[PDB]
Amino acid sequence: KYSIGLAIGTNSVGWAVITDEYKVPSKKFKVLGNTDRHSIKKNLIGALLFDSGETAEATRLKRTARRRYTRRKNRICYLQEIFSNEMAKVDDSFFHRLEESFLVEEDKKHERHPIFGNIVDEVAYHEKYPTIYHLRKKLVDSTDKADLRLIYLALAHMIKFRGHFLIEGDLNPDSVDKLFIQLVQTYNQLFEENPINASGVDAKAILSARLSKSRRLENLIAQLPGEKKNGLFGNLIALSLGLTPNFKSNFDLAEDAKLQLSKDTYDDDLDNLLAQIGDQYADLFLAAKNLSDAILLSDILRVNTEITKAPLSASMIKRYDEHHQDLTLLKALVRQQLPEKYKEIFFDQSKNGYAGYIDGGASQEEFYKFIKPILEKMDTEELLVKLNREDLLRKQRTFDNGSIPHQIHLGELHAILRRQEDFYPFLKDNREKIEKILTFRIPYYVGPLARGNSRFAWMTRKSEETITPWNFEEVVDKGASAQSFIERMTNFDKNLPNEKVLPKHSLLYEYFTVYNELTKVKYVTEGMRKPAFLSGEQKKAIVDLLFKTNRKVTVKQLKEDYFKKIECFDSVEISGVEDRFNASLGTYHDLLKIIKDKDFLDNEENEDILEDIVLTLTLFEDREMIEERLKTYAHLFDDKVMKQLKRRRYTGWGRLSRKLINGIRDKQSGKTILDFLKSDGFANRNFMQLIHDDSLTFKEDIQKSLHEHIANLAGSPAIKKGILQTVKVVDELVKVMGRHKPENIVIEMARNSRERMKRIEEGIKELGSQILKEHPVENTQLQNEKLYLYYLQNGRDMYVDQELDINRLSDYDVDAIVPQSFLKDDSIDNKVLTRSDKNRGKSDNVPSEEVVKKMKNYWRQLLNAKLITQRKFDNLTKAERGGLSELDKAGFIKRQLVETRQITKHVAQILDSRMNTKYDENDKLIREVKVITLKSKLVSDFRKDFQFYKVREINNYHHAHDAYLNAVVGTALIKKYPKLESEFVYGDGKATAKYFFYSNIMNFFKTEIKRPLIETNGETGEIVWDKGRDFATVRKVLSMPQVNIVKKTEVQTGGFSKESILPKRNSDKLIARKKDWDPKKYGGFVSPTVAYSVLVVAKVEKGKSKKLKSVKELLGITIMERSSFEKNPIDFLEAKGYKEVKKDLIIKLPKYSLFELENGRKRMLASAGELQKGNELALPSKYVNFLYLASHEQKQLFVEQHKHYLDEIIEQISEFSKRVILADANLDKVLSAYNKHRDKPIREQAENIIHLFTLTNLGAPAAFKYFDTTIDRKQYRSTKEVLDATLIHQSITGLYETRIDLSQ
RNA sequence: AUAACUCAAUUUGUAAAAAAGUUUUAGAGCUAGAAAUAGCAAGUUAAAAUAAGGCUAGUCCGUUAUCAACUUGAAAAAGUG
DNA sequence: CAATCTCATTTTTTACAAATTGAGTTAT
DNA sequence: AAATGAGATTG
Ligand SMILES: [K+]
Ligand SMILES: [K+]
Ligand SMILES: [K+]
Ligand SMILES: [K+]
Ligand SMILES: [K+]
Ligand SMILES: [K+]
Ligand SMILES: [K+]
Ligand SMILES: [K+]
Ligand SMILES: [K+]
Ligand SMILES: [K+]
Ligand SMILES: [K+]
Ligand SMILES: [K+]
Ligand SMILES: [K+]
Ligand SMILES: [Mg+2]
Ligand SMILES: [Mg+2]
Repeated sequence: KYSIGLAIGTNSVGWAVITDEYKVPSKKFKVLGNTDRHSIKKNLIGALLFDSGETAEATRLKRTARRRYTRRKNRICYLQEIFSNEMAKVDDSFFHRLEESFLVEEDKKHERHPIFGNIVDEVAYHEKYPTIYHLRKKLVDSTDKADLRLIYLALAHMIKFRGHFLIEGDLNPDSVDKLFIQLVQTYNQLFEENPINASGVDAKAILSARLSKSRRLENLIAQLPGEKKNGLFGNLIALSLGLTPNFKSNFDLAEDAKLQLSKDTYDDDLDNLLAQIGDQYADLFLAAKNLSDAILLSDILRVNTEITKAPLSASMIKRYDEHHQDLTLLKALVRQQLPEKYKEIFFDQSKNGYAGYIDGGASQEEFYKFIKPILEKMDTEELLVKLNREDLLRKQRTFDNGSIPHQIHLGELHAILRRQEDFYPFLKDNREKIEKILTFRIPYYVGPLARGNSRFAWMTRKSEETITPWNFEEVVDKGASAQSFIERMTNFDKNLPNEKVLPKHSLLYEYFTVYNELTKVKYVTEGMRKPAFLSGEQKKAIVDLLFKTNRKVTVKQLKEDYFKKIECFDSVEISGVEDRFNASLGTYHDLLKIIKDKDFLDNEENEDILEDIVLTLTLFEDREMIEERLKTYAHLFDDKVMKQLKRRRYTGWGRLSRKLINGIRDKQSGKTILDFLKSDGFANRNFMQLIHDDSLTFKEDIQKSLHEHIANLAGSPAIKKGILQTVKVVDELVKVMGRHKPENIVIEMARNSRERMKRIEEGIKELGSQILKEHPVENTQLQNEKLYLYYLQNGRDMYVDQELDINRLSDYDVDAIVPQSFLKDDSIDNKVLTRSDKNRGKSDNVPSEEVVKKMKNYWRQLLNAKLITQRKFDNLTKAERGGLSELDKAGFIKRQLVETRQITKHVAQILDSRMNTKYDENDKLIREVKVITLKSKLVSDFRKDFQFYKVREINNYHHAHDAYLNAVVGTALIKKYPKLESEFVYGDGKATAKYFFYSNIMNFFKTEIKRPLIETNGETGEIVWDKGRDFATVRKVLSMPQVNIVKKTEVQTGGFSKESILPKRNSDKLIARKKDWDPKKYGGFVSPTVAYSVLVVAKVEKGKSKKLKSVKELLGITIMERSSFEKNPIDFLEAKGYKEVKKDLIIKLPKYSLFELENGRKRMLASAGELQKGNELALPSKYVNFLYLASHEQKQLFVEQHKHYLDEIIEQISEFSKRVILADANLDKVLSAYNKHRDKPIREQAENIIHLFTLTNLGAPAAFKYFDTTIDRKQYRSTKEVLDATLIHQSITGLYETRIDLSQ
């Protein structure tokens, strides 16, 4: 009888029901409720609208930040608990004054001065220590016994803000000249014939200067005569500067040697480069690393370490002193030269002067930006110098302090404890505890320290003690926890679901991969009559000789080093591999480098051991735990080898277990899978073959909720929301249809700036390019496609090997690498900037061989810098493979209309498995319902071909129309070409033919291209399509004025309110930040979020007399009030002032609750206090199509013939608005503007008319520009009128309703 | 369509950390002058909170997902035109 | 009242698993 | 990232 169309989207699911002849039925549905209507007629087309499903990310960031706060608090509490007994003797209330510091004097138990509890001592303190860093320095340097409260405050300050953990081990700050002299000296021992002269260069001043790395490099090698920044020494300095140099051209290497000191891979990149150039060069590179460390410290410390043990605190004190001197000076200067402007600068808090800087909301950047012109227009020079150094007037608590390692704060903490433990015994006894408070960190592989109540926690306990930083190693089981961390995410082997998958870098796994590949190699020589498999002997030979010697095995090496040497073939042809083997024994060679014993690796009796070792290296990344894991193998290798094995670390897991590979045996053979891969006789059988082979027993040994299911698919939670919604829609429609299932179901599914600036900064830096200095950019500017490409191509044409001009981009071209006709790709992977696309070569193909020849090296540079990806590069270069084959072309064309996306396949599988539940007499599935999946293009092209057009901004009907067209087209296709079921339906020379076929597949809808009016299916002679009437039905359907558009009603969740903390002020609006913090005193939160609104019919007290007055009103229940409201709603409402609440008239009203007022006017609930537009403007099709054609030959003369349609459209919009919108000022502005601009071209007026439909669009009001006239939105900020209106509760389809007239 | 492998890009989910920001309070303002109001001196730091909070009391949990109405369920979801 | 204008926490690092897409080798 | 609910001031 019927089929179902579905259009799945992130914010929408369109749906339609169609009959044999592609009509959409209309049915009468019962209405419920207290109203006049008992029924309504509904068309079976419609669409469901919903807010986007959100990722878990924000929730995650919040949760983890929460944990950070409570653990930081616990740190302080540990400290205070160590100080408690001895502080009670010094100061009874000290810690109490601290914890009540936030309270106003009125609420304080103790005196208002936190530290010493009296004004004179407090003032004295601040006068002696204007910043906490003064106290830090003096407490690190001094020998004097110190007041215990100041000791506490300094330790607490270092523990509360402890700096980061990104550097392992400890630092003992270093005092760059000596390390530079060092670099020069080892370099000079390595090159005896050309020395470099230390010369009396100042290495400290030049390398620690505030400039960029490249400029310090250039300055440094300026002082070096005849040395070039690209020479070896220059590259070593650059390396030490954190940069990424390339040492290949120093050493005559054909392979890029590039060392970035940050990347974890360094020691291995050094290991291989060193491996080529000799190991007499290791001294040099370690030297460069030392100089890197000291140069990195020189950013923060900025002070000679001879004066103090507290270089950080000392450099903060330095910031303070120069702030003071420069401020005295600046004030003087403004007095003299610009006294008028003194006020604004040092007083007005709103101006971003020094007053806005200290007392206001102006940042360092905004302050600098404000006074730049005030400095350079005076006579001041050095203050500007400090401003470009960003050193000018610096606070000590700053955005850039995130560089500070915790090791320096630890240095100061340890110094203080050593100083004052002499005077205070408990500091000696507890010194280590305290250091460990600062030092200890929960390992990421442990996770939350939980007892049973955390859904997020995997960690296991070695003992039941409460965990502390001091007992952590003893109480927490770290090996088990670290193991669960990975194993709870890792795949089991699907063939042996109870078996863990092997490490990707496991030796056995790599033998399996190499042999699996090798087994299908075939060879022919002159004599032999056919290509033959390798035998077991030949494979073992190739493995021992090539795979166990060379890290990668090329086809050339297979030919020369095996077939020539061993088998004496001067020529051979290899059929199973291309240019080199994909599989390799990498771990074999890694271990060979480390353990230096090949007999050990080749000996079967060590297999287990080696497996275990690699498992450890894979399963743990913590070097201490790795060591403890390898102790048992301590005896087997020299302590140095254990030192190197320690550092070897791998990541990743395979697809297969060890039992599957080498464990199971075939009953007849007794051979494992790998035994067969090694020797199978004549047949050389694949893993796939072994697994599916009925003569072998491997196969039989192997053969041994909707919402969760959807949540488990891989895909954006956004699209998943629409997937679940789509299933619920189908359920409801099947119910609507009498519990009869559809004949078909046709589903179609819809398809920064900081990341960009990052890509370009890194790629450019790699490339060594100046284009950033020469042409500075800002993140937002990179939203421009042409400019982003410009910076990714390094200012160069991508095809022509010439420079491009930044001012000239408007004259340049963005070209598609593989043409858009074949591949619809809008991304930067398929796009390129060139001055003219004509220089790509032929239009029909990949860029020409000429262009590949000329540009391939440059594209290689870009690839290495990662300014282009691999995919881009391989597509760009494909012409040297023959470019696009005709078969490739046909592939693209059919991929345009046939849906390959895995997520959509999952949708079809869900629907197919819910619809088809029965099996036939052979125990095979009965498909009563065919699930068809189409790509958007089909309905798009159809729409364009037959002039059923689409303008999204008129209303939401187009989602539902799209679903209808999906059902019509999708049913027509399979009706016409039933064989294409295999492509389009879920479940189980010639290239040119395929190309023409899938390119023309849709022509059976057309009369002439010449085809008959009536199309049929040749085999059954059934009528699929009749050009005379069927199209007419399509038009009638699109025209239908009543389409069910349902905005899903949803309880709002998430944040309680906006996060900002406003200053104290008298408003009942401010929300307390803590139970007892009265916002009138303390400030608080504004703008809570309504979870849902409740209808209340009750009485409220009135006036001094408290006369009870009956009310009906709408009360927003905030997310924060929700649980309290639901626990006991009556007590909650009574605490709000409502009395004699009528409990059964309470109506829950989530966001977007729908109401109908007079004249069919509708409203949706935005909140308790605001409304959204609830009506759709159904614009007759003739106007939709006219608008489409006008805003974009015969169609032009239609437009010019129908120009009066503009006035008619304005009259539709205005009629609609006067009945429904009820914004009079804005409507008059619209009419005024439209009547202004009618001298404009008809295209322009069409486009901007299309702008006008946001006035009439459903949902939240929004602003729109007509031409240059902006129309500000009109919000509906009263809900009063709803309380007497008719509320409409709707089904998911909107076909079932219950309507409540609210009078009560 | 599936499986293993190579290379790469993307997405989702989790954990452990850092720097700021804000908010109240504390950093004795000074002279005039009744009064506001002037004149000048000043400023860089800290404590504490950072979803209200919860019981399960953990160095845990608290912003994702899921939700018409009615009858039924504690929930999923079931039953209703 | 409504018309108008304004506001909205930000950023950084480390470690890890899984799909998925898409260019390739081999198989069911 | 906007966009959209609502805070703040003005007509
Ligand atoms: K008091
Ligand atoms: K030089
Ligand atoms: K401020
Ligand atoms: K500021
Ligand atoms: K601050
Ligand atoms: K290959
Ligand atoms: K590892
Ligand atoms: K040993
Ligand atoms: K939600
Ligand atoms: K939301
Ligand atoms: K990630
Ligand atoms: K609903
Ligand atoms: K908002
Ligand atoms: Mg808290
Ligand atoms: Mg602060």
